[PDB]
Amino acid sequence: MSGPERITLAMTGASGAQYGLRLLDCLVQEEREVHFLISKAAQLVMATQTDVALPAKPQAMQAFLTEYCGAAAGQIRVFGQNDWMAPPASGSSAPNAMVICPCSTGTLSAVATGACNNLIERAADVALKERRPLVLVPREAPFSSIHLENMLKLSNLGAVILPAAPGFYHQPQSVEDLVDFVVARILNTLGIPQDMLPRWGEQHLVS
Amino acid sequence: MSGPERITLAMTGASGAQYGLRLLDCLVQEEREVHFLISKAAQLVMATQTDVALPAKPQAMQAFLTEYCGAAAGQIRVFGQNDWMAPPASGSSAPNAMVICPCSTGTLSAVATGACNNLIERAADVALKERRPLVLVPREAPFSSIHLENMLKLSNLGAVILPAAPGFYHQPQSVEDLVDFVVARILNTLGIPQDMLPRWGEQHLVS
Amino acid sequence: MSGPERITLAMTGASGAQYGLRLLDCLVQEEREVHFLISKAAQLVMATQTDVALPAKPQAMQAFLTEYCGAAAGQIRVFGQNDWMAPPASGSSAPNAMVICPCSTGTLSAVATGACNNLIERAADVALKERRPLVLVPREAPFSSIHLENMLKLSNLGAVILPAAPGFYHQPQSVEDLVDFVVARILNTLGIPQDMLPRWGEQHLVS
Amino acid sequence: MSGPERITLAMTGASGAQYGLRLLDCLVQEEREVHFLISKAAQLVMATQTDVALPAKPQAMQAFLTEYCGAAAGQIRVFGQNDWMAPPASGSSAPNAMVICPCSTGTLSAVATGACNNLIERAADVALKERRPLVLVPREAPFSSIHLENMLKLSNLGAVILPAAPGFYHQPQSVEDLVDFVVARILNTLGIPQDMLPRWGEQHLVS
Amino acid sequence: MSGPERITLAMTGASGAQYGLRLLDCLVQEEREVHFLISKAAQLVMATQTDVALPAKPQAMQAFLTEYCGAAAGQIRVFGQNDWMAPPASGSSAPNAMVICPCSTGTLSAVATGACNNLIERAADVALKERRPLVLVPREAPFSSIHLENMLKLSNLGAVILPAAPGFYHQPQSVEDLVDFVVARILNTLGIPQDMLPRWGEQHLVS
Amino acid sequence: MSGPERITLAMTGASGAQYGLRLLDCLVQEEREVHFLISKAAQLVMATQTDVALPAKPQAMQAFLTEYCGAAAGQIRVFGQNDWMAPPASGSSAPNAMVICPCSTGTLSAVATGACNNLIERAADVALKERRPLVLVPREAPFSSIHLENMLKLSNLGAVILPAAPGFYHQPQSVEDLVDFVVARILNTLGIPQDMLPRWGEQHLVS
Amino acid sequence: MSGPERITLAMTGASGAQYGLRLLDCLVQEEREVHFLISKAAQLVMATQTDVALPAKPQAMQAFLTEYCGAAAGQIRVFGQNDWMAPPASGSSAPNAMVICPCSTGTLSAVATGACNNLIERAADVALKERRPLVLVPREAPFSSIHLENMLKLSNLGAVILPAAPGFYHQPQSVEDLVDFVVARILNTLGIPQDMLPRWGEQHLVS
Amino acid sequence: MSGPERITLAMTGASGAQYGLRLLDCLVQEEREVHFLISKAAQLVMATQTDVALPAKPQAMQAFLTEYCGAAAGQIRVFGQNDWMAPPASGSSAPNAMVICPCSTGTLSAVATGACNNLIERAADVALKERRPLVLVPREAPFSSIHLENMLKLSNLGAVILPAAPGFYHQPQSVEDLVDFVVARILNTLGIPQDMLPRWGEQHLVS
Ligand SMILES: CC(C)=CCN1c2cc(C)c(C)cc2N(C[C@H](O)[C@H](O)[C@H](O)COP(=O)(O)O)c2[nH]c(=O)[nH]c(=O)c21
Ligand SMILES: CC(C)=CCN1c2cc(C)c(C)cc2N(C[C@H](O)[C@H](O)[C@H](O)COP(=O)(O)O)c2[nH]c(=O)[nH]c(=O)c21
Ligand SMILES: CC(C)=CCN1c2cc(C)c(C)cc2N(C[C@H](O)[C@H](O)[C@H](O)COP(=O)(O)O)c2[nH]c(=O)[nH]c(=O)c21
Ligand SMILES: CC(C)=CCN1c2cc(C)c(C)cc2N(C[C@H](O)[C@H](O)[C@H](O)COP(=O)(O)O)c2[nH]c(=O)[nH]c(=O)c21
Ligand SMILES: CC(C)=CCN1c2cc(C)c(C)cc2N(C[C@H](O)[C@H](O)[C@H](O)COP(=O)(O)O)c2[nH]c(=O)[nH]c(=O)c21
Ligand SMILES: CC(C)=CCN1c2cc(C)c(C)cc2N(C[C@H](O)[C@H](O)[C@H](O)COP(=O)(O)O)c2[nH]c(=O)[nH]c(=O)c21
Ligand SMILES: CC(C)=CCN1c2cc(C)c(C)cc2N(C[C@H](O)[C@H](O)[C@H](O)COP(=O)(O)O)c2[nH]c(=O)[nH]c(=O)c21
Ligand SMILES: CC(C)=CCN1c2cc(C)c(C)cc2N(C[C@H](O)[C@H](O)[C@H](O)COP(=O)(O)O)c2[nH]c(=O)[nH]c(=O)c21
Ligand SMILES: [K+]
Ligand SMILES: [K+]
Ligand SMILES: [K+]
Ligand SMILES: [K+]
Ligand SMILES: [K+]
Ligand SMILES: [K+]
Ligand SMILES: [K+]
Ligand SMILES: [K+]
Repeated sequence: MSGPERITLAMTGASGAQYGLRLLDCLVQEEREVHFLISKAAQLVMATQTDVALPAKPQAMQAFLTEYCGAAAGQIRVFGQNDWMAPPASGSSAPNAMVICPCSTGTLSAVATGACNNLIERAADVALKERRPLVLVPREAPFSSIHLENMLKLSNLGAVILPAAPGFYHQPQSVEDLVDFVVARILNTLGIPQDMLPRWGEQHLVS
Repeated sequence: MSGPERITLAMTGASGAQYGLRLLDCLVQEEREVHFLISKAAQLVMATQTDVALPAKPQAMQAFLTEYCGAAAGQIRVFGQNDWMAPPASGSSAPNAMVICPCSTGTLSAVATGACNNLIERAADVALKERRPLVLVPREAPFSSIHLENMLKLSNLGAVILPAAPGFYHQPQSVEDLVDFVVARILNTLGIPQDMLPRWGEQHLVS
Repeated sequence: MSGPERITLAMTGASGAQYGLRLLDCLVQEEREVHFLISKAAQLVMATQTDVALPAKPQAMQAFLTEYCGAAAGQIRVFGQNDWMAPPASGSSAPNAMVICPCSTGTLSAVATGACNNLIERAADVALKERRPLVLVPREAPFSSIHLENMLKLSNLGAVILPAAPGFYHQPQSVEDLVDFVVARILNTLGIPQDMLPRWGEQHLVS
Repeated sequence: MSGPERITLAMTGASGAQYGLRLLDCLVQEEREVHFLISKAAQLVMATQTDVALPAKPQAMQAFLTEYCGAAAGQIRVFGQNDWMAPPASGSSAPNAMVICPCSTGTLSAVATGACNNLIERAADVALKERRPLVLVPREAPFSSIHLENMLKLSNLGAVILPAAPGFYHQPQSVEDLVDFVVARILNTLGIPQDMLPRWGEQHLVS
Repeated sequence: MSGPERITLAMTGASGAQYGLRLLDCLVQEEREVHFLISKAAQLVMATQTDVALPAKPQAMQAFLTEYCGAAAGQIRVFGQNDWMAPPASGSSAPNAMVICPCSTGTLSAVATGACNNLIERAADVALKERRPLVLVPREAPFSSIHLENMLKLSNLGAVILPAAPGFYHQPQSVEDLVDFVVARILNTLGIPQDMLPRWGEQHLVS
Repeated sequence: MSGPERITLAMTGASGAQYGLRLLDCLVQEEREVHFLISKAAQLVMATQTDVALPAKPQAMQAFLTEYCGAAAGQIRVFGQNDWMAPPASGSSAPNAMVICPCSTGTLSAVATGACNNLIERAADVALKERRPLVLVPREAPFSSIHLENMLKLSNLGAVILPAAPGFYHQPQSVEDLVDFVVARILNTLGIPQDMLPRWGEQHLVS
Repeated sequence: MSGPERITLAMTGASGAQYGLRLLDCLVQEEREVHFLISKAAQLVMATQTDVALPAKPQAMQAFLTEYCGAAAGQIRVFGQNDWMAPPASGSSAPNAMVICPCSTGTLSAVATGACNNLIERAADVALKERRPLVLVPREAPFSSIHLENMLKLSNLGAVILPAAPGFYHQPQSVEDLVDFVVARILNTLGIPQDMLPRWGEQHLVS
Repeated sequence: MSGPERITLAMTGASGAQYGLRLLDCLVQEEREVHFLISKAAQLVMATQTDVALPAKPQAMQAFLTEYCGAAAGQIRVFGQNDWMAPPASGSSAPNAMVICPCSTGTLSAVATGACNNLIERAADVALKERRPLVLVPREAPFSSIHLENMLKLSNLGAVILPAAPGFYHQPQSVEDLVDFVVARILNTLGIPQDMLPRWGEQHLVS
């Protein structure tokens, strides 16, 4: 299989829960193991901007998402915000790629500064120290210079800053086509197969 | 009237022509005067990703857009890429706000470095030196550190970096609702009235 | 009216609650709408260093302050520390000026880094990204280089760093005259009329 | 009226007294109130490079300039170099815009470093801390890296660096036409009406 | 005795002469030797904002202050602004701590840049090169980025930036209680005993 | 002969063609060899702001300028914008000094960044790498921080930033006297004799 | 003749007047023209640390030094601290090399920041902008980081920082031999012949 | 006793061996314990520029210096350049102050970069990490920007950069008086009593 076997998928409190849920579903379809984390503010976002009724507590959540995505048993793990027992808290864990989708400006700040307030922030601190893939998907506008400085510091280290800024080059017709464009770019960054967005110019031999 | 009387609207070669066209229409409806500029690459984008058949030459373009938006006569000016006779080339021009929507990574580079290759880039060079409003709407993903450094330099000067990264908090149902979200944010940045996106929490008195 | 119609007034845990309360009263007298936020540590400060018995919960607080200042109904809103439903959480809100008076070194840190831990910090993150007025009133001594770096970053962006450092040039006779000096400077920064501190030299024509 | 009601006009010891005198006259014609300051070295410049015999002491100066410009009584104030009683010494003064025209390299240095040696330098220190308009008009060549660093620091804060570098695009025929070009640019920066330099391209609708 | 035997106390032209005079009195009561310097602008401040009629010339000043504080003979020295014969001009002097209370923004600038215009500025230049204690007590608001950069540079070297920003945690009832709070903090920084401000929490054993 | 035997004189699209033409004439009178380059935008400037009808193509241009200045045969070479065969394209060329007079903000940008878009920009890239004299004569106002950063980078390398900012100390009576002042400063920078501007103070022995 | 024909020699208030006087004598013996400037504090140094009774006023000074060095008539000019009529005030002056020997930390500060307080500081500002030789001879110990930063900025521009730090490699036997070592190094920096310090290793062919 | 009980005195290959030998003698007279290190190049300097015939090997050296200074038995230790067994190699050693007198530009480089090539360089690396006093006495002229950057980095950390730049304010009559001035400044930096240089102004009470 190309790309990582295990992804840590963290959802934080930016207005684009759609992207995290779509990504989780694609990752499940590509038979990857997902370690799923969600912040308190992301729960509010999902409750108010989606028609997904996500249970509050990690075990009920894990059962709900497993059902929602058609996952295999144990394919989606769910860890709470202070569960230091969980793999992402230590670099001695098995190698994961980590994606924060969507990434609030507060989580972006914490990763840039090393705050490690909760398991999402510590998981990203660990990704960085271990040189493991770390992809952040901010959704904010405008971006202030505070935001941009935090993104630049992290980009210069090797994190991938992938804004929820979908393109219009594959004839999008729906909200879902725009969500899929961003998800397709994430999966391309991770090295995981996807067929939602064609390979640009793959047919073009000359001119 | 609140906000600027004249907007310089430049469209460059990023994959989000939809946003520039929607903005142009809203600006026309709010009875503003638009000085409209478009790059060669933006013409290709519009030809391949929209169903707008925009004429090539400035006078035919001006007539086409005037018809497309229901504008008044002389309300939309069109200037070509080397028309140094046009108002945006000099700071002795009447005060405009400038928006580059969408803003390619190449145009973002040129504005950050002061390249002044064409009238769009010189117009933004002039906005900056005159302390006039300058809003850039990039659409790219990932953003590299090259992109982020150019955005940060310009943000620190006072330009507004407003990524085409629409939010999901007003129940979007279509591609057009996502385009309108970004346009609404642009108009809010400019200080121009809009009714596509409500004022968050305007009704909420306590809790 | 000169100056802003709505002020977001945040009180945080520095030893100068007197200044926030006096400002709130002046803003009420100038018929402005105040969106009032207070941190947990600021509640402790007010309980221990003032003779104001402020209720804990936002609705009781709102009623208490309305009475304390002689405000009109709905003139003072109160929002809790995780009330993301409130206007200051989103840049799509109506335009406010924001003042953090007093501004603890922890809140100053969070604004400088973009931490967005609570509604005060996110409100200031939003002020910055929207280019809306942001005034911070620190009260600490010494200022360490950590403090000074955070103040400088924010000043360079455009925030106003206004230390609770009153002057002695208008013959102060009481603690209240010193509190009013600082409040008068805040209101001058905001562009709001005040008659506590004369205009220096307004009578002086020559020498 | 558009633009500021009161301008602090400081003249310092660069070789372009012509520009300060012309500006003072235009400001008087536009019915603004001018708080006029001049350095010791600027007095030497004016005595040696102009045919204006300016009296030395502030009251005689004030009478002379009032006559020279046809000003109204009290329209031009004159303050000496250590007159800390004067409005520009304190940010509690009424809001002025400040222009240093011409701005010597020594005054540029002092403003950049915060030296506050005299009332001109303190007035600019106050403009900066209050976020009031500050325009510097250097006249030097070459500009060394010392000069350029001081200009850049101040530009990045928000001061306007407007070199006495007139353009040739409005058919200048005399020394006075070149002086007026620079003055027209200053007044445009301040937002004050002027009819010496047309609005570039105002007639041009297309091409 | 704890703390330094000799303090160089410089008063400069910020609006807080009260703090310098109170400090001088406390230092006298703690039987320290004070080398007292005052700027021209500080003399104006003291004449206009206090009821202390300080003589102009150093010997008459020295006699006046000796009387004002109840000092012993030779306990207070006074040196003029160009008295390079005085101890603070050379690092070969006996070890002093230096406090600039209050510290104008101009003196802060000069110390940060090394200007050495007068004996106060050279005395602080010498403190720094000798690694002797240097405490600056600014009183200004807002602080601009010029001010903040100068404070940060000096803080990073090891100077103590102690703003005249008194706290409200010891139940202040008068102007004098606020002045004493700042003075108490200065003396704590210097390591000199004081009983105006208790040791916070000294009684608190647990919770 | 003092100063360089060959000057590369590049004219770019800033509003001060007068200075480049006057310099070219003085260089011809001092029997130097000039390698003359002009940009497309500079041709527009010269056509609209002067009464010089300069032919478009390099050979006709060369004949025209030779006649205009009274030059000797082969004394003025003209090279087109993509003529990489010309000496300034390679550092293996004979040693020239280079002057860009006037220097647009776009050419200033390109030299600062190393863009090498055309022969002028590559010629300056080569001057820098070879440590050959490079003088830039910008004419713009205001100078933005973009402009100032590009000027500072180049000044710090060793380029001379000489703004078209003439002085008034030699009693100028006409537009030509102001043009000559700037040209005289250029020639002084190059080390080439000139008698338009006296040596300041050459007669003054004491006081 | 090798090296410059005219030297501007400025003496400022550091404890090494011996070096400036010795240099002045050597420059006179090498038949150079010296434009001699001295600060107020340097006069105090020379009065207290040497047996040279230097007259106060420029004309009497000029006569005294001419006699002291055996100079030719007009070979030494003397200019006062505000004599802007003198050649060093303008870059349009004839080309000089400038040496500040000794260079106080205050003069070093002023040159680094561009303060231009007096003719010495402006003369060095002009040397820098004209790319003329500028040699500073500090005498201080320790050097603080303020001193070192100012020296580094100026060194990076191209000034020569030549500390009064004589070496012991030519068998010094007296105070004068140490003074001559430093003077010999200055003259070597300037390119002026000297026979006080041999050329190291000039005889050594191998090993 | 005031000041440190043990000094690590390192001599490196700059031309001022006189200062290290004089310091060693003064330290011996003040009954301190000296851990003495010398580089290979410093041995050459001492052999060629002094009349001290220092033995090559550490034990013979130790006996020679003990005799030369009249030291007590065990008062001077000598350690070779690779003697990692010696106290200065480890921060677990007893607390020393370290002086590198004279400090070559190569040793200054190594300390600034952390090279730790030999025991002198490691000893200074250890002083820094332990926050123990570190004084460097360079003797070079000019100082290049390489030298100045290394000095500034180390000064900013807390090392004392004390150039062998003696002053002339105590009437020096011989080479030895200049050597003693520098040594006196070193001892003052260390806090060790000395009577070679009086306390400046200690007698001066007023003026
Ligand atoms: C407010 C409105 C209507 C839009 C903003 N949107 C958002 C929606 C909702 C419905 C909530 C609730 C919160 C936001 N925020 C703010 C954000 O969650 C917080 O700053 C928060 O402290 C983040 O903590 P975490 O990093 O998730 O631990 C937030 N943050 C952000 O970076 N991007 C967003 O789109 C939005
Ligand atoms: C390629 C494809 C399929 C997607 C990228 N998209 C884009 C679409 C199309 C259909 C074209 C043609 C070009 C782009 N580009 C590249 C871009 O236009 C260029 O770098 C170009 O030189 C820009 O010049 P201007 O600044 O407009 O003068 C570009 N640039 C960018 O910043 N964002 C984009 O979305 C896209
Ligand atoms: C301790 C004493 C006696 C004085 C300090 N004073 C203060 C008084 C009291 C009585 C309390 C309780 C707390 C402080 N603090 C510390 C401060 O509140 C905290 O660091 C805190 O986490 C701030 O969080 P917020 O930003 O308000 O969310 C604090 N912070 C600060 O910046 N300035 C202060 O004056 C004081
Ligand atoms: C010398 C000659 C012939 C030309 C330079 N010109 C000038 C002319 C005259 C005729 C005088 C007298 C002085 C100058 N200066 C220098 C300048 O005034 C000073 O450095 C001075 O200390 C400035 O203090 P201020 O900032 O005014 O308080 C100066 N400074 C500057 O920045 N630009 C100039 O054009 C000139
Ligand atoms: C103006 C008014 C009403 C308030 C400002 N206040 C002040 C009061 C008075 C009554 C005087 C006269 C001067 C000030 N200043 C300005 C200041 O003294 C100067 O910039 C000055 O050149 C300082 O030089 P020194 O550093 O003392 O040598 C000054 N500077 C500053 O840093 N803080 C202040 O509070 C005030
Ligand atoms: C617009 C008007 C009325 C005034 C500005 N003036 C100017 C006049 C004219 C009449 C033209 C046509 C162009 C300018 N420009 C802009 C400039 O030429 C361009 O940015 C351009 O791309 C430069 O490319 P080059 O570096 O020459 O290759 C330009 N650029 C600049 O740096 N300074 C100027 O004075 C002016
Ligand atoms: C104090 C004593 C005993 C030694 C210090 N020495 C010196 C001696 C004398 C006998 C005087 C009087 C002054 C000094 N100074 C200080 C210095 O002159 C000043 O800071 C001053 O303002 C300099 O202004 P200028 O740059 O000359 O315009 C000064 N400055 C400096 O950089 N190096 C020195 O050696 C000394
Ligand atoms: C050459 C001559 C005649 C004068 C220079 N003087 C010196 C004298 C002698 C007589 C010798 C032999 C060497 C120097 N040096 C160079 C220096 O010792 C070296 O760069 C060397 O590698 C230093 O290594 P260490 O740091 O001691 O381990 C050196 N280095 C330096 O920083 N200052 C000096 O004064 C001198
Ligand atoms: K959480
Ligand atoms: K184009
Ligand atoms: K809280
Ligand atoms: K003055
Ligand atoms: K003074
Ligand atoms: K071209
Ligand atoms: K002087
Ligand atoms: K060695």
